Amino acid sequence: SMEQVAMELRLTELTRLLRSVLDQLQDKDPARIFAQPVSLKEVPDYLDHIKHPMDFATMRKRLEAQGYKNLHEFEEDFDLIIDNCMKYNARDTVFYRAAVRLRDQGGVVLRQARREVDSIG
Repeated sequence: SMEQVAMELRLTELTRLLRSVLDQLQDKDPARIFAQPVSLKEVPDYLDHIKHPMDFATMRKRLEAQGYKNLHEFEEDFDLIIDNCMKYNARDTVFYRAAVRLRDQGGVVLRQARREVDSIG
């Protein structure tokens, strides 16, 4: 139908906007601490601690399959990256501190993204 196409064009444009959001959040991680999945070869007990692992490469795969229906779903995944790290790693670690800085800096990007998503519809 024409409606399914219109719906598909909206999803494509959301994907375009979320790709730009993702790039901007990932620049706030210059150490690439959150770029890839935590390695289960190197951290073999990880899944005993963290039930829903997440990372930027995994988000990008979902994004490029148009797997985020709305900004809320995308934010859920970003928040998993931060929150998983802050549980697994102690406060005095470069990993925890990296997550705090990513959360704080990402807040600004996500604030305007929400306005843009509502505004453009």
